[PDB]
Order: sequence, then structure tokens, then C-alpha cells
Amino acid sequence: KNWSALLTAVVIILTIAGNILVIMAVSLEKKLQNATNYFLMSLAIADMLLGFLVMPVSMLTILYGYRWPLPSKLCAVWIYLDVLFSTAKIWHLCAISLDRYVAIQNPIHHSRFNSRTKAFLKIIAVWTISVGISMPIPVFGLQDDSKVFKEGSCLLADDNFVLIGSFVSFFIPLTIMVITYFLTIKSLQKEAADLEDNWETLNDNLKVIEKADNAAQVKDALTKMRAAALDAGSGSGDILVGQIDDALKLANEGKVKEAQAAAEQLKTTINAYIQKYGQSISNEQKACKVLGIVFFLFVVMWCPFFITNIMAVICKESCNEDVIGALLNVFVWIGYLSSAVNPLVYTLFNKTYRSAFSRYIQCQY
Ligand SMILES: CC(C)COc1ccc(CNC(=O)N(Cc2ccc(F)cc2)C2CCN(C)CC2)cc1
Repeated sequence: KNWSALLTAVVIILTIAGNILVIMAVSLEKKLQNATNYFLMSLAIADMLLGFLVMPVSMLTILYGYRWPLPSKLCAVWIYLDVLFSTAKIWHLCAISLDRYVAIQNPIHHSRFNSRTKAFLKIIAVWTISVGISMPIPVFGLQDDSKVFKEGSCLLADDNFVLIGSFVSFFIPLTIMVITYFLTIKSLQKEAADLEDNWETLNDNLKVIEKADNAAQVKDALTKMRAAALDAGSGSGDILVGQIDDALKLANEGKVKEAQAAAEQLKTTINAYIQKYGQSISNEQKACKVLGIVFFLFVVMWCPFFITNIMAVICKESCNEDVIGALLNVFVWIGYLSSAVNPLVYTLFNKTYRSAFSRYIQCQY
């Protein structure tokens, strides 16, 4: 009746508002300009399109009693959209991890000069592959009207489509995301270990310089310190390398008594920069944790719908399907609420998201 129509109607507007907020935050804040936030904005675009088009149609179908009120030729469109955006999201997320798994493994990943157009084309390519995956739904639904209509109700009825799409769209990106998340935490655990080794090497060679009577000892210690400071090529790694090379210039000239005071000043710079480099890896893994959270939430909230759809294929004879069919009618809306959940996490964890969204609240832009 109507006591559940209101419950399923708030989800649409919450999804719309939250994802429009996310789009505005990504497109407005100058601090979010990188590949990950561009992918998140594309994800928010997909969520906003899903909430603007598919969710209200599903709501009106619910209020009409799970009956299709639109022209019969548009049903194949509806499912297509419901596949086009979600398949994007599960592949957008799967993209991000992969990118963040590989774009950080090059030894100069902590550098500036991010490839904006490269990430833009990556997003376009992910959308293109999602379009290619989603094309069969309308292509084979326009020909056969019994593939998108299951005895008067507009939903996927082809068991082959259900199985393959569940494998292709849902399970494969989920497994890829899990494996890449594990490999990402394993890889990032090594970053914080090499940095500590560089810090220890710098401390050892600074101890060596402080107590010295030779001229080439300074050269050896400064060379070892030069190798340690190189690190992930931040660019201000080279400002520390440049200062070390300045002291190395003093040593190679010959004045030992002058190089030691310089290295003392560089020691203060070294401690400051390492506490800045090791802090950068902390954010590098915090973003990974937040993205893992959003992966988990999306997958878990879309799980029951796929579980029941897979159930409805193989055991079509040895499984009761009286109330189980009605379970899908709320599992689909759990999957829809997965769209609205993401901005909540963004406001819960990412500080810039919190500030921007609070700015837009309480009678303000
Ligand atoms: C041969 C295939 C390409 C044929 O084409 C297919 C492509 C995809 C699938 C599997 N995808 C869905 O079951 N849905 C979309 C989805 C997509 C991705 C996600 F991560 C989450 C949800 C459901 C469609 C029905 N509505 C009501 C809920 C969502 C089925 C067939």
C-alpha cells in the first residue's frame, strides 16, 4: 500500500542530492584536482543518472503494483539504463583501484604534474566499455519482447543474460577490486619501510659527518645521504638533494670544517622533509582505506539482488518462488540506496568533502 511508497521515495531524492553535492565538490574545490576525484565525479554522474531516470520509474512501477505503465518499446531502454550506469560504477571503482595500484608503483609517483587528459580518457574508455557491455540488453530486447517482459512485468527474463551479466558486470570487477586492494596494502606497507631505511641512513651519515677529521669521509656520507633523499621524486626531494649536493660541492673543494655546519642545517631540513614524506604515505593509504570502504558498501548492497537473481535461474524447479520473487523488489532498492550511500561516506571521512558540503547546507550555496 502507500505506507511503503513514501519509504521508497526518499531514496531517489537522497541519491540525487548527495551525488549532485559530490559533483559540485569535485568540480569546485581546487584541492581535489586529480585522477581519483575525477573518477569519483564520473561515479557520481552515473549515480545521479541512475537516480534521475531508473529509480523514479521503478518507484512509479511499485505504486502501480509492479506493472509497466510506459510503452512496451521503452522497457528494453529502462533495463539498459539500469545496466549502463551500475556497470559503469562497478567498473569505475574497479578502474580506480587498478589505477591507484599501478600509478603509485612507479618510483616517481609522489611527484606533481599529474596526467589530467590521461585520466579523462581513462574515464571515457571505462564509459565506452560499459556501453559495449550494456548494448546487448536493448539490442536483443527490441527484437524479442519476451526477454525484457516476464509475464507483464518489465524486468530481465533471459536466464543467459542474467548469468553472463552477473559474471561480467558484478563478480569480475568485485574479484579484481579485492585482489587489487590486497596487493595495494601489501605494496604500500613496503613504501613506509623504505622511507624508514632512508631516514636511518641519513641519521647514520649525519652522525658520521659530525665526528670526522678526513676530507673524503664527508664525500662518502653525503653520497649515501644523496641516495636516501632521492626517494619517490617529489620534486622537493631534489631540493633536499640539491642542498646535499651543495655540501658535497664544499667537500669536493676541500674545506671540511665548512661542510659540517652545512650538514647540521640540512639535518633540520631532513627531519622536516621525512616527517612530510612519511605523512604523505599515510594519506596515500588513508585514501586507499576510504575507497575500500566504498567498494565494500557498493558490493554488499548490490549483493542480495544478484544472489536472488542467480537463485531464480538454476533451481527453477526445486526452489520456492512465492515470496522470494518479492524479495527482489526490495533488493533492487537496496542496490539503488547503494547509490546514495557514497556521499555519506565522503562527508564522513574526506575533510574537504565535509567542508564543501557543510558550506552548501544551512541556507547557503
Ligand atoms: C550478456 C550481458 C552483457 C547481458 O546484459 C547484462 C548486463 C549486466 C547484468 C547484471 N546487471 C544487473 O543485474 N543489474 C544492473 C547492475 C549492473 C552492474 C552492477 F554492478 C550492479 C547492477 C540489475 C538490472 C536490473 N535492475 C532491476 C537492477 C540492476 C545482466 C545482463
